[PDB]
Amino acid sequence: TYNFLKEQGDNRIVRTQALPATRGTVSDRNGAVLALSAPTELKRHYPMGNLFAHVIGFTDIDGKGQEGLELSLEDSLYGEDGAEVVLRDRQGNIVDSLDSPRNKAPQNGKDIILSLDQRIQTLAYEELNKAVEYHQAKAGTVVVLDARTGEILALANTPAYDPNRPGRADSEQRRNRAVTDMIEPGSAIKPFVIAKALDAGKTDLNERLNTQPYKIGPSPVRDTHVYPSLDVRGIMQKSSNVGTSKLSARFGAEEMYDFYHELGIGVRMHSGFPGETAGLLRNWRRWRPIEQATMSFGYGLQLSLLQLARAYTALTHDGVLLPLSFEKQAVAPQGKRIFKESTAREVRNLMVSVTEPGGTGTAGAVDGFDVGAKTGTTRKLVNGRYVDNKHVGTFIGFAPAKNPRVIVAVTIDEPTAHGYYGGVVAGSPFKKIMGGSLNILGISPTKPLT
Repeated sequence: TYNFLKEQGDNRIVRTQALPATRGTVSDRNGAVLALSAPTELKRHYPMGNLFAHVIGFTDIDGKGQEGLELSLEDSLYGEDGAEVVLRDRQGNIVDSLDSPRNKAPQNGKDIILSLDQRIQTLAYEELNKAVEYHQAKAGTVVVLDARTGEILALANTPAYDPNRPGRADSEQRRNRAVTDMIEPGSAIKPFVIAKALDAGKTDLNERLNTQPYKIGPSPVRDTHVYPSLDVRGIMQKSSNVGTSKLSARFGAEEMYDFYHELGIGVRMHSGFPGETAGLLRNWRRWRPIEQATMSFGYGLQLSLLQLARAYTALTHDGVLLPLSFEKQAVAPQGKRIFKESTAREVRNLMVSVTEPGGTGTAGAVDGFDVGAKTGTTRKLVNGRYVDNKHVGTFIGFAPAKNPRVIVAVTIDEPTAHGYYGGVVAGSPFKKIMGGSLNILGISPTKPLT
């Protein structure tokens, strides 16, 4: 009759039964579901497969975050499991619900709206893969940012994996390269050096400097071609190592160090993503003049592609460096003033000349727009030393150049076929991703289509 009152037997077993919380859902900025849980316990589903593989990561068999945003957001995503005490029989039938202070309802996890746009993510995914496959590269990465808010609109690496089946996935497939890997920025750092020299009035628009190759003691500093003299525009346009290192040489070692530091080089971003690289910025007290010089053209210091993309917000957001967001923002976060509005505006105008006839990155030109960009290729560093065959090409820029809306950054790792230069290998995916992104965002061309 009253089973609850009786001694336990083989046919009446007191059981504490889990009432599992529903894990938070992850969405794109427009409402599209990217991660959700379904009963089986609960099971995690990524409807879009490998598209947001690195950003979102995965959970373990117990519904705990293991990698990506699943790991770093674990606290608000999980919720709180509930429980109830029941009397069951040997088949598992609930015979009685038992009075207990242990009976608790579950609290579902909190839902997250990412700042990322699946339209832009798709476009970045497809073009990245096309470039990697064509150039027979080992790997690649793309970051797309909102140039005014610092919101991440897209972030993909290849090779990737299906987060619905993370068990077969390699270490190399699982690595979120945009956030975990530091690279030499090479030519990509140059606009910052030029911007600094302009900002502090160490140079101006119409100074012509001697850009002949020279020596810092024994070690030579040269360009690809001899340019007797160039103005600041020429230095930008031709990506002159000589002009850049000379401009940098007008500041002390400490002052250049503080600057690279304020740009985010050599510390963790604290973006909220797990496994962030700290990068590399050697203590200024150890710099010789040659080292200051090679740093000025992007050797001897390192940062992730995500850090590089972020530094570009100082150029696009009128001299104010923005923190990045993976979460949808109502409004631009407060940033840190790096250059005057006046300087950034001038420097954006200068960078347009790298993508026009005469510049070093004409392949990143987008029909109907002025694009400011830099591009280059460095030899790959494998444990503080160089390999033989192996290069890393990068292309980064923004549009519309006068009033920027989008930053796109692409890196291609170990291209093997059909070129080595960043301007070609990372330039076409840049071009397609940029143009597609401007179109998705409803941004009007500023000049007629050729």
